[PDB]
Amino acid sequence: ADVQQKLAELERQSGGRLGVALINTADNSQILYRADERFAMCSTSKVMAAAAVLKKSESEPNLLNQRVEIKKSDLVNYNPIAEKHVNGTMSLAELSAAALQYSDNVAMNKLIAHVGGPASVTAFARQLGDETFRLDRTEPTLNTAIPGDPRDTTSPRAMAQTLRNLTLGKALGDSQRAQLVTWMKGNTTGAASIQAGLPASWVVGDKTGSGGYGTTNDIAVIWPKDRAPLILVTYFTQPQPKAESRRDVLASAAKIVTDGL
Ligand SMILES: *[B@-]1(O)O[C@@H](C#N)c2ccccc21
Ligand SMILES: [Cl-]
Ligand code: NA
Ligand code: NA
Repeated sequence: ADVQQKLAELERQSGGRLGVALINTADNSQILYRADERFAMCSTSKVMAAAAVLKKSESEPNLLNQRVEIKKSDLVNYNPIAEKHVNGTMSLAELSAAALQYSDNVAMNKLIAHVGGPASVTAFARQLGDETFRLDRTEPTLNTAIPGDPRDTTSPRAMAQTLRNLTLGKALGDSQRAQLVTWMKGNTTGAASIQAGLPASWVVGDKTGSGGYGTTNDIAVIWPKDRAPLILVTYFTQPQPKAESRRDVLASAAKIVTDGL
């Protein structure tokens, strides 16, 4: 309401297109802004790839220990962990951690490959009840974020509801859900995004995304002090192909929607 006016002003100031969905699990309420529009997920899609592997591991519990070769031919444009393991192997657990905690693009590609490709990550989403998410490309091209292009997009509403299912619901088994949350709480890449708009005492598990057109995203499960958890998706994209990242916009959106909680 007033929060709606504040998000609209933030969007206006920012010069881009802002998408927000907050779920407050205390009362099952939502704050939504462009929450049914599509946005390029960029690296926030790494959550869904890792979750698809975790789901597969429920019925193949040795899956996370399976070794995957890292070759020079696997390197792409952002390989902080994988580059250190070239000519060796990483387990699917290590690749999941690398994708979620360091945003490693080789790791993402290995997760995608294992489950069967981008369309298999999408099928996992569908099987959960998310009929909006679509993963269509591998790294690095899934981050082009061209205006009007539906590839590799979802909506804030759908991603918030799915993140809630994965982290606070029981889409995943007890061990797998705990593992996803632990991985997201150990993210090294999120302190300037949603977390920067929340009090220091609050605990956050998040995954950021960056891409073309200044696309700057974050999805988070939040444990506020002495309150039930929140789910927050903040997606942002800009009109210029070479626009700079705007993590401050995500921090501001997070501050706006959590004011009073
Ligand atoms: B994600 O959008 O893809 C990676 C690249 N390039 C990356 C690095 C750091 C944060 C988010 C992402
Ligand atoms: Cl504080
Ligand atoms: Na989604
Ligand atoms: Na964050």
